[PDB]
Amino acid sequence: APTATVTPSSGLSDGTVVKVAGAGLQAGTAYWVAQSAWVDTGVYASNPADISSVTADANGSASTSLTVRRSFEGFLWDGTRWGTVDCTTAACHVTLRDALSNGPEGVAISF
Amino acid sequence: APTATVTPSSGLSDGTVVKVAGAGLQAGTAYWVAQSAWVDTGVYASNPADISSVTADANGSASTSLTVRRSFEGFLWDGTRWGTVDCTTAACHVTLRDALSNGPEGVAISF
Ligand SMILES: C[C@]12CC[C@H]3[C@@H](CCC4=CC(=O)CC[C@@]43C)[C@@H]1CC[C@@H]2OC(=O)CCC(=O)O
Ligand SMILES: C[C@]12CC[C@H]3[C@@H](CCC4=CC(=O)CC[C@@]43C)[C@@H]1CC[C@@H]2OC(=O)CCC(=O)O
Repeated sequence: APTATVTPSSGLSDGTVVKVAGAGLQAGTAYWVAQSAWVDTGVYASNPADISSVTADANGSASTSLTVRRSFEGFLWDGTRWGTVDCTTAACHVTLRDALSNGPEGVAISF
Repeated sequence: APTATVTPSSGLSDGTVVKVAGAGLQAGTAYWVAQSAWVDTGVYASNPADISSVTADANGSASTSLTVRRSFEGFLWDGTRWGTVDCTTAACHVTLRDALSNGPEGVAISF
């Protein structure tokens, strides 16, 4: 099943560029590569601003470049502007989800 | 029925702040606010960079600030990294959609 990795996953800051990668993905499929923080139970606030994208290769595998920040203005996956997120408090992490939300587990991160 | 308006729309450049306004929206409904180009008959390629959003007030209205750019690396609404968009040939426009794609008709812009 889908796998996901980020690097560096710890010891980061605002602007620090990391390498997100995934596996078990559906070949040719487009996977959103964004950062988030479960603002609520089951719900996320992510940063479009530095958002990114990855398409799964033949072997459901791919990769791309992200640029994480300590704090960001947050948006829900429905469009809601949740405003400013974290400053080191709650746990942001990198999301890899497609058109149907399908994706691996959220790779927790820390600042 | 739902309504949409930008200002200014014509005579634009790179980094231009526009005034998007909605109407006949569903109150409490979240509308992403993005610069996009019909890269295909139906399809759009958006700038996730300067995105905005607007929560319809009580009578289905609300507004916010958008900052346009002549050209931009684009994304399809499925996560696909489209690649660079326009330079003044194709007709980007400001889209206003909620999580179900619903929303009023994109208004024509130009640099
Ligand atoms: C694409 C998506 C809505 C748009 C989200 C995306 C996660 C990444 C993301 C981060 C943002 O901050 C902008 C919106 C966005 C790009 C979500 C992952 C799944 C979701 O879609 C749905 O819940 C509906 C799809 C379905 O019917 O399964
Ligand atoms: C949310 C959305 C995909 C994510 C899009 C959003 C338009 C605004 C937007 C701009 C970007 O550049 C990032 C993705 C994104 C936030 C689209 C509007 C409708 C679309 O699809 C759906 O969620 C509906 C799923 C379906 O209709 O099958």
